[PDB]
Amino acid sequence: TLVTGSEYETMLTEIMSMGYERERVVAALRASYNNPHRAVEYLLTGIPG
Repeated sequence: TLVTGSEYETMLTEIMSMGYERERVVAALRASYNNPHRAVEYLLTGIPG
């Protein structure tokens, strides 16, 4: 499964609604390979390492 670009954008804006700035959410989605659960985990408690 490959999300579409519009699905990516709604995933990004949805996580941004928590209060996170756009660029940080973009980086977290890259770190998590577009898994929103890992991305939010990274935004809450840090990226791996």
